[PDB]
Amino acid sequence: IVTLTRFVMEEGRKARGTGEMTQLLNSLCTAVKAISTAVRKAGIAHLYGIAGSTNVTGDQVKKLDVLSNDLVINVLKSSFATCVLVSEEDKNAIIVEPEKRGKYVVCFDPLDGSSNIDCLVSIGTIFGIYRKNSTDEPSEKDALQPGRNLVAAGYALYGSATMLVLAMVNGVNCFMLDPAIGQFILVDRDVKIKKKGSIYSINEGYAKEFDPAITEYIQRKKFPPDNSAPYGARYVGSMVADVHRTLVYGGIFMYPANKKSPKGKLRLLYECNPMAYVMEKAGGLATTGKEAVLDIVPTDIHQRAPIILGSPEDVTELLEIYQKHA
Amino acid sequence: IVTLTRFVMEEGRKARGTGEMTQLLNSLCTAVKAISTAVRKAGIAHLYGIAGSTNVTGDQVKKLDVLSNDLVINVLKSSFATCVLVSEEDKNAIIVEPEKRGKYVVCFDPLDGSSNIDCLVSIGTIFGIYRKNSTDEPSEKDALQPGRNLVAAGYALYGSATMLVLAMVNGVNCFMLDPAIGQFILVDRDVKIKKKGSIYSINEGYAKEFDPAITEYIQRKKFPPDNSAPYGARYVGSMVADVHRTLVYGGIFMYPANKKSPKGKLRLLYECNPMAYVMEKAGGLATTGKEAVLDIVPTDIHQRAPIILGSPEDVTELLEIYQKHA
Amino acid sequence: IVTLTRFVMEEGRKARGTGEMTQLLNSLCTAVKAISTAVRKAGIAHLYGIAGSTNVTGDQVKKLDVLSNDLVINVLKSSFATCVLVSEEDKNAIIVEPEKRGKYVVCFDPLDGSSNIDCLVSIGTIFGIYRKNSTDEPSEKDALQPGRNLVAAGYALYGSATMLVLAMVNGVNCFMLDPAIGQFILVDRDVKIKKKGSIYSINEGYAKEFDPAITEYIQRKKFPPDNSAPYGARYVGSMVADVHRTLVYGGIFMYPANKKSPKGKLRLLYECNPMAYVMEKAGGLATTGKEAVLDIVPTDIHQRAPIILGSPEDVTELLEIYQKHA
Amino acid sequence: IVTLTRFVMEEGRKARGTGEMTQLLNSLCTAVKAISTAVRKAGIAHLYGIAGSTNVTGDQVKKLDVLSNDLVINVLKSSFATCVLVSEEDKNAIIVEPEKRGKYVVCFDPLDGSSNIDCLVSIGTIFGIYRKNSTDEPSEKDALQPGRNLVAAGYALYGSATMLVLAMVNGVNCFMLDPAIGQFILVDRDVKIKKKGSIYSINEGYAKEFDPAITEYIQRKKFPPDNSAPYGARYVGSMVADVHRTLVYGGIFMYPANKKSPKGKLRLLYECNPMAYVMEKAGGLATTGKEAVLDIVPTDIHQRAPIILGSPEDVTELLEIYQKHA
Ligand SMILES: O=P(O)(O)OC[C@H]1O[C@](O)(CO)[C@@H](O)[C@@H]1O
Ligand SMILES: O=P(O)(O)OC[C@H]1O[C@](O)(CO)[C@@H](O)[C@@H]1O
Ligand SMILES: O=P(O)(O)OC[C@H]1O[C@](O)(CO)[C@@H](O)[C@@H]1O
Ligand SMILES: O=P(O)(O)OC[C@H]1O[C@](O)(CO)[C@@H](O)[C@@H]1O
Ligand SMILES: [Zn+2]
Ligand SMILES: [Zn+2]
Ligand SMILES: [Zn+2]
Ligand SMILES: [Zn+2]
Ligand SMILES: [Zn+2]
Ligand SMILES: [Zn+2]
Ligand SMILES: [Zn+2]
Ligand SMILES: [Zn+2]
Repeated sequence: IVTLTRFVMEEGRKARGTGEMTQLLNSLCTAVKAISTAVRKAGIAHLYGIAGSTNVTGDQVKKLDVLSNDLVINVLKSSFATCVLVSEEDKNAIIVEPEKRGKYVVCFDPLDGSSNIDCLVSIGTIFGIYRKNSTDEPSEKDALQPGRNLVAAGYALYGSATMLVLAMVNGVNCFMLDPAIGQFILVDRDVKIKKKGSIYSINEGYAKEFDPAITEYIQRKKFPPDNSAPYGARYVGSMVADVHRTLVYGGIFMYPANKKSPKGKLRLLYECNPMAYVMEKAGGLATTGKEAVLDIVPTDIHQRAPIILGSPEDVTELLEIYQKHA
Repeated sequence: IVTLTRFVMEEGRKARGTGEMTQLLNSLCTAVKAISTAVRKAGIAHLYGIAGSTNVTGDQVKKLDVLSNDLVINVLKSSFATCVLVSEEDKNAIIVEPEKRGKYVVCFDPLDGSSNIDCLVSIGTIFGIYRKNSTDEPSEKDALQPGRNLVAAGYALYGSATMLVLAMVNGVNCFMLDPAIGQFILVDRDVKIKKKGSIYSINEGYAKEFDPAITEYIQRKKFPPDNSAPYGARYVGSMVADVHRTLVYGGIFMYPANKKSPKGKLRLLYECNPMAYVMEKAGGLATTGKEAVLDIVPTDIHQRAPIILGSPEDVTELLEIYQKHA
Repeated sequence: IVTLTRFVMEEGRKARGTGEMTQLLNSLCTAVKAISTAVRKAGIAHLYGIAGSTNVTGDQVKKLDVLSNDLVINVLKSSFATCVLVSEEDKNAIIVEPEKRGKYVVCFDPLDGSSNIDCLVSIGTIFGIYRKNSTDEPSEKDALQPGRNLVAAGYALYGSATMLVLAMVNGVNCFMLDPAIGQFILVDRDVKIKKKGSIYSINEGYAKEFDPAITEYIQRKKFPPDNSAPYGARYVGSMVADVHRTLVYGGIFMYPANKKSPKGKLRLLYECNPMAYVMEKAGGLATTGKEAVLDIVPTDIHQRAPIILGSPEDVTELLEIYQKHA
Repeated sequence: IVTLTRFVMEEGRKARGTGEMTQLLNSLCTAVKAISTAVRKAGIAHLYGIAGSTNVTGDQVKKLDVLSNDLVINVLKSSFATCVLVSEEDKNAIIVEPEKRGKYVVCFDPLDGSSNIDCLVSIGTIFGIYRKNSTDEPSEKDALQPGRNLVAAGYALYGSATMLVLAMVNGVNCFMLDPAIGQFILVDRDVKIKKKGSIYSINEGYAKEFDPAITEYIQRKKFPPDNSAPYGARYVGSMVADVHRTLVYGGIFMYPANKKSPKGKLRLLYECNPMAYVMEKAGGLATTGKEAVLDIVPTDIHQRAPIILGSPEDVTELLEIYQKHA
């Protein structure tokens, strides 16, 4: 019934927009349609393997990884709606050549879950969008706002299906890519997380590194003091994959700070913030254990943050723990 | 270059076959092409949710689950190459009406990873093929052979891509579904597992239930006595998804017997055996901790078995443990 | 490189639009993507045959015919950019419910070449767009403008490929539907017809009915007085199919008035006008033999007109004839 | 329900075959799936234009033209079922390297309707299959049998849909390519032509060249002596396109010998014969005006023949004429 496109134009309808969210969100979707198409044949298309570079916070790039990044860069650029761009894959913020400038700052991870791709696990793209608040001719700093300054954010999941999750001030709506007519059709609106979940999602290979709170927490899920059944475990390795399952089934997802990394592994700008925004607009929470992610004022574009997101009841149970040990 | 179809005809070429493996494997592939197509649009196609029944060893069925089962049943039937069929989803072995009979017994899980489908995690189909050894007019018992009596087995993965993994006496070759021309094109031959892995794959939500061996083992991966780095964890929830990653990256996958279930959860006939066969033909191992899976003589079609499969070095490390506690 | 969508937004960029051409043209394209998808499987989709009705100027409807009509009606409606709609398939002009009204009047033949569909010949969709010029609350009459009052017009060809031909004041640009990513990509801009052609395109089954001018003309192509080689003949039966070939190869297309029908067979509003507009914006001509089609002021929405369009040199040769006999 | 593949295996079922028709017909279909995929995006895929060569009886080649030819050559080769191949596009018969030899001689036009492709008119592939009758180690001459020596023949139509028409001793069955699952599904069996048609299909641009019979005939369709309505005309320019329409709607198709070319334009081996075979197995006729096409014993592989095929009532009306003038 309702295409993605219709939905934004209608929303913008009564928000009395000028509509350059619309071009922008429309310029994104095609990329999403392009990334995904390639991914589904990434094997015959000889894309699995590596290009040859280390990402800014130290990851090994793959041909795909560049492909989608360029593409997204290009379509945002030509959308006429963005002035500053931040990407997984570039040292430095991209500024947009004035003829094409717009009021928008789009942070993004073009293809997250790098590990997963050879083993054909689900992969996704992540974005977050802010309004420039500045008189100042546009600069890198226009990206350094807290997550609470988002006007729109979500992600694409190239799983068993392709899906576009979008969060906007009004709430969360999922669309699913129809491969046949290549159009994003709306499958769930306006989504909400369970108050409490049955699943826990973390890499326990760092058991030796976790702090006492995470350690106590994880053990509470395996040995419930109430004697209820213990949460199931699930950890795919693709953040977008897990977030999503957390989102639809409820429960928790944790990429906590370990001993090794003061602030966790996941990038604040284009990974942690978007997912938190969604989570909060779905009615869940997103904490580091100490602060709301959404409130952190970034200083480095490429900066990391520990992240705990999920059904609030669960996210609180932990916070409570962290507080107990504070 | 080489279609799936070419590959089997060529293999059968020098094996001096009559060729009804070929029809049979060809009658499978289309189903695989049909299951997958549907899965990628399972949302617009209103397939997510439930039909209304409990599978034989107690699972909740979904519309999809039936769809693919019928389809596979139908295409095997019409292949002219099979006499007895065993399915996840039927109490009783299917016998084939004589005009359509063949020398083949095909066990199979039409769509495994039931949980995953709503959250768009990877899903797959699993099969194993035996030759009837019997004068006797065909019966259910023709399925009760050990796994070592397999002539062919593998699985389909509807992940970020669609992939057909096939194991035959000669070894393991992966094909990848080209969505465009709808043909299974060959991506890896003839595959082999690492002697040793870096990843561990189990549901630790049953920590309280595991036996001491699994318990000691899991802890060895988190706290290496050698002081090496601890294995990463990964558990998607779809056996085919994990097996595959284990297969391509190496490491271990465990669905061990717990306190609750004497023999684990995974069905011997159409889940455990195929994956073991592949694993062994890839050069890995597949144990219960006490016996080779391949050697177990089944008595109940629908029977379960604990299963530990993977890079041999890892699979042995555990066996050694289990032996220590024997 | 350039999507259809980009192209219109850019054009509208410097035309200083409000942009509701854009939604409108974007709301069209999806239909085009939807009509076409269905057509390519119209056989397995059991769409070939008939629904059960006679179109306003006396044609037999087919399930498809309705399908695409509804769809186009729906997407234009929801575009927010149109007040009055005229369709092959409705007695009466459609007015749009005010909340959804726009400044646009779109005439259209949802699926032309009805005959062709069972035999899998090329089929197409045709449209023309006018601006309402009226204070008056919108009515049927808003459609009765001459063709010269068009702001945009073109057609879709579901041939061996799918193609979107668009004519706008600035000229003619062809896009081709990429089945893979389902996006209209630009293949030719900004198109032009040969001054003179080598092909003639008419139904000679009405030889007995044609007027002396057409009769003399057709014979001149078969027996050139200059002793040059005689034009090749080509007549597919789908106007959009022939127009297009005329457009790319050059030459002439004729659906002249016969003895039987004072004014030919082809509908002025949503067949003759669009094709003339394109033809003129491609630099060709479009005559009845007596008047420019573009200048005819219509009185009946569903009214017909004889039409002769093509490379001008050829279109003139005829006019000259018609004049000689005037 | 029934895939193409099922259908041949079943037919071969009771014909007590060894089954290498089956591989062969299966090795064809994929090509058909490959040719077609490319054609639908021949524009974005930059395939429209020319490679640079003149075909054996004097046609200008295009990149596509080679592409599909190679492909078909390759898949037939690897089918293991063919010893001698004849193609539009090669001076000389192809012999097959013994390891891959089969009992089959396949004549074929890889992509017919060359003209049409830029204007996106329908295009097709044409084939005919004979059994080698020779002790003699295989040579070019194995192709020089009359059309009556065909075991199987038909064509592919990349029209608005993709369609596989197949004629076998038993009759005519049409399958239609499902783009989605990329499988040839059966749409009509076992087809038959009208005893009499309402349409005539010829290039009247050669009016000046036609013989008196064709001339009188064409005029009879425009001026019926019975005073019935005159046949409609239709001529697309792609033989496969017209044949097909003739096949489904009935009527006549003519590529008669003209003054200029003693024997017409269409190649006997891989154009005229297949279409005649189909026509006769559909219950229609296929004449030169003097002889059955099927009975002509060829001497040159690349040789042409005039061809008149269609509903028999119509095809006879003409013969009668030709006889009257004999
Ligand atoms: O394997 P690890 O250490 O758990 O990290 C994987 C994480 O990294 C990412 O691939 C991005 O770095 C996430 O999608 C995923 O959660
Ligand atoms: O959630 P659990 O208890 O780990 O079980 C999930 C397992 O069950 C299956 O869905 C089949 O039962 C496997 O694919 C998967 O490994
Ligand atoms: O078969 P006829 O009489 O030439 O009419 C066919 C014409 O009618 C249409 O199908 C629309 O009526 C045109 O596309 C086509 O040119
Ligand atoms: O344009 P002409 O001279 O009628 O020839 C076109 C004929 O040639 C072919 O393209 C093959 O030569 C046929 O498909 C078609 O009927
Ligand atoms: Zn990334
Ligand atoms: Zn990432
Ligand atoms: Zn199952
Ligand atoms: Zn299962
Ligand atoms: Zn119409
Ligand atoms: Zn029409
Ligand atoms: Zn050809
Ligand atoms: Zn040809």
